[PDB]
Amino acid sequence: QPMEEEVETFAFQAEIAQLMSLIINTFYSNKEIFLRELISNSSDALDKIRYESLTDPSKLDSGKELHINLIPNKQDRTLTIVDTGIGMTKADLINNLGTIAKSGTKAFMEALQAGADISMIGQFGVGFYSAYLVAEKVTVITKHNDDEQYAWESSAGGSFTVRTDTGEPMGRGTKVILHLKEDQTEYLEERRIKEIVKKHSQFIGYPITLFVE
Ligand SMILES: Oc1cc(O)c(-c2noc3ccc(NCCN4CCOCC4)cc23)cc1Cl
Repeated sequence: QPMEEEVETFAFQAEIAQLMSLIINTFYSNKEIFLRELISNSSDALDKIRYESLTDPSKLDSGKELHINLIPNKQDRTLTIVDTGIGMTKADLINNLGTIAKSGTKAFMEALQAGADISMIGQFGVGFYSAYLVAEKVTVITKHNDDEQYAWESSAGGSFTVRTDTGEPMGRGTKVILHLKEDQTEYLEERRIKEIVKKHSQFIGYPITLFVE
């Protein structure tokens, strides 16, 4: 006592910050697509660890099952999406969630200006930010082989934090925790989640399981 935790704060690239502002404040009526985008990202992460394991089977020693889990929680108002994909290193987190999306978010924002639909966000490689359609804050917990477990967090205030996660180890993969907006709690309902998964992610090549109490 006490334990000491160092936290690093980073600014988003200007265009990523602009897109996050647009997304978190839009009145877009087809917000359910956020789940499709996150599940698609998880599928890609699972494809990556599968690819590595083609050459080195020991890459799955940290977790043999390749799947996606959905966990709603009405008591803390969160929807969690967990995958056992490749996971991210600290640099992956800092770069892929705060800097590398600048180009894509710019191309997407120009597309929106030209009449494109928000549902096309995934084609620009920045679908992760669609989480802010329904969430006021997002927490990302990730674990990559040969690296420590990290926690990323942002409330779309122009910055994000990264720190070493002291919580329960994940083995390998990524956990996206959506802290839902007060008027978006419908996404915590078992029936609504099933409907959205069937409608937009039925053909995902990894098992998607919905955990309920
Ligand atoms: O929602 C997520 C779920 C994930 O598994 C990962 C993830 N785990 O390991 C990963 C390793 C690399 C990357 N790349 C970030 C850029 N995106 C573009 C769209 O396809 C997915 C990758 C993501 C993840 C990231 C997010 Cl944002």
